[PDB]
Amino acid sequence: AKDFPANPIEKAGYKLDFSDEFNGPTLDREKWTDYYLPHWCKDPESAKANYRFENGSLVEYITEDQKPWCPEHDGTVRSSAIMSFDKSWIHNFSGTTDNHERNEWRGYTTKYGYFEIRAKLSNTGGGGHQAWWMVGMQDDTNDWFNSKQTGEIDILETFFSKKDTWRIAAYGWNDPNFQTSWTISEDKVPSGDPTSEYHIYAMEWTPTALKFYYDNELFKVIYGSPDYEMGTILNIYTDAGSGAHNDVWPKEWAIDYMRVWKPVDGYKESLNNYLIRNRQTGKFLYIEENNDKVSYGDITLKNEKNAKWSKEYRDGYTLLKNNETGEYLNIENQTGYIEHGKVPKTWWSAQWSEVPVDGYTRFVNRWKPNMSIHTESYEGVLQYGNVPNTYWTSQWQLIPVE
Ligand SMILES: [Ca+2]
Repeated sequence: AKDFPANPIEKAGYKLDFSDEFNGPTLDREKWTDYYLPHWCKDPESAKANYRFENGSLVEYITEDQKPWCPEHDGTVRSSAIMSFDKSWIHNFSGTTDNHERNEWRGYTTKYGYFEIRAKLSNTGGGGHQAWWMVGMQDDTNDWFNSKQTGEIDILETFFSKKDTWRIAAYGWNDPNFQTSWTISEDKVPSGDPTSEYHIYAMEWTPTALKFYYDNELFKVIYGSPDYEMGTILNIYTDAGSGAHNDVWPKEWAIDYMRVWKPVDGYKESLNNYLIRNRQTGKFLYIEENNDKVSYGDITLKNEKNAKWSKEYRDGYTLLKNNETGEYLNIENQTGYIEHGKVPKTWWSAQWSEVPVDGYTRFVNRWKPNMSIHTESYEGVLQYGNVPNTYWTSQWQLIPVE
């Protein structure tokens, strides 16, 4: 009774583009191959997955006597994987020149959409992890070293030893235009027990961003996204960077389904304006003439124009711009209050991390990463300070408006 209920197959405003309901008892070979990156391995039979279907789920598993998947490149790492493609040169994590030629096959490769699995994670504990991830298909050159279409998104990479987390990561590899340094988090999930229950994990990948959802609620945002087709890998590991195996076998997890939907009206390629409302007070942010602070209050016809905001992005951080004044919110002079001015976009004091919480948004400064935007003194003006994530005076709603 503690599983999160499966979502419906039909999603309002979307069309289903791909699904595997994983009922078994055989893997659908029109969608998946059961070898892990076999082009890296002189003998690809080592890279074959072990798996079964149980209770409507794919159960990938590693046995105690399973051999390493590709000892000449990855040492004694063990993994059982399926992939939605089979293609030369893909995901050269070792930077080897030793590719083994494959006849290109694409079970499912796509650019953009709403991607979702429902899964119950390994309960073995000890070293190891499971992963749902996507890699660029390198369609530009069909090699590695000259490709710039090599992005990696680890939608789920949760470690067996960290039972209350959801690990999410991304890196562009050879791509100069996506996530050129690793970003990795493993925040605690807001509810539930991922290793004893089914939960829903999803990513919406648009031209603008990657947005990650846990049981249908926003959990993480990465601004910036790959702009080419990507393939999917679902796998489980032990004896890898996530740690040496403990003595509980097999290492296994269960995936109920994978679904991908496409928006009926497509995605925006990039003009949005926002009102910004405080969770605790219900008041809106605006800039008053001849006031060096940022005000909050009820929406009125008098302040409406001054209550509209734009977002801009730099280094993956958010800048907040008042539409009427053209000024950025910043903390350069460290006064305890949010300032507004036409300051350089390169100032870290004007750049903010967006942190989803409980259906709302916190803004955390880049220059001073302990400082969030809040109104905990309720002084009629906007503050920054170190206050807990659970304080509603630090939680904000960005509301799109004309
Ligand atoms: Ca199923």
